[PDB]
Amino acid sequence: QFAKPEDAVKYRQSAATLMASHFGRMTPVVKGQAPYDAAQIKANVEVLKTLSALPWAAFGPGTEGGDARPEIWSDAASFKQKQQAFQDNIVKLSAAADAGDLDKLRAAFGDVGASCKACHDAYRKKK
Amino acid sequence: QFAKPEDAVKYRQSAATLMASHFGRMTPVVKGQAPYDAAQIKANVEVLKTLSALPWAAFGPGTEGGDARPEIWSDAASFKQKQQAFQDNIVKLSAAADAGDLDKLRAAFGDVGASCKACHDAYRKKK
Ligand code: HEC
Ligand code: HEC
Repeated sequence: QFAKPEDAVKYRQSAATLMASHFGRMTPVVKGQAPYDAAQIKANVEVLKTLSALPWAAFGPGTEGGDARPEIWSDAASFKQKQQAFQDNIVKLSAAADAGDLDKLRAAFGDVGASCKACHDAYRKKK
Repeated sequence: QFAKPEDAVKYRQSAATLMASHFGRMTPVVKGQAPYDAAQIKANVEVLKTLSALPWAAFGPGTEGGDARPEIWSDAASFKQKQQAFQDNIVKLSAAADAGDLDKLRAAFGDVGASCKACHDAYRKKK
């Protein structure tokens, strides 16, 4: 869907921006600094689930740019493993949210964050 | 969910970027220049539906910035009417996609595009 590689870069960066907001806005809730409303979090995690499927199709070969490290394309299987494992972690977060289980939510939230970081550490250029 | 107004601006611009990609990527399909696969379009419109609900909460009072025109906040009811009417147009597009009806899809797609433009004309600053 991208006329030029720059369009893929802009897309995946915007998807990431939205993921960071929908993930990060739950930090106060999982810390107990903001109240836990199960329906609110269920709905937010459903947005995050949709968003968290979106970046990967925007790393389609030849879309080097931005802060993607080159290793994404040359090790396609390993990058796919990491995005699939991340989306798996999002499924666990969805299950916790859908159950209204705050303890499971906290644990799942931590695992998701670790998965974001693990991918960035391997595949995102430093600043 | 925004620490500063700049964060709301970045969010709503990124949401718009994704909406433009998910809407605009169907142009060749509605023109017949690309093939029509009903399942593909159904899934894409479901992404667009999720995305098209997201910008509005990121124009929460005092978030002047970016290319929002000031009129968004001082005429809250009129801006709300336009976003709700736009989301209505997205419901029509969803119905067409879910029905697998290409003629209804074309018509709905045009109405959605007109709704995007009508809001920009009133509420987005020129370049
Ligand atoms: C690999 C499987 C990733 C996972 C899992 C997550 N992210 Fe990511 N992210 C990844 C890459 C390769 C890039 C660089 C994209 C580019 O072309 O520049 C990013 C980028 C981000 C950013 C920065 C976006 C920008 O402003 O330019 C953010 C804020 C970000 N990613 C957030 C994020 C979160 C919150 C994640 C888990 C919920 C997450 N990413 C997972 C690769 C991967
Ligand atoms: C009002 C109810 C709007 C509707 C409906 C749509 N858009 Fe919009 N859009 C709106 C505003 C006020 C702004 C400016 C945001 C800011 O703070 O700068 C925008 C912006 C865009 C952009 C530019 C994003 C950027 O790169 O900075 C795009 C590409 C965009 N909008 C696309 C878009 C599409 C495709 C829409 C219908 C499917 C649509 N917008 C509707 C307000 C409104």
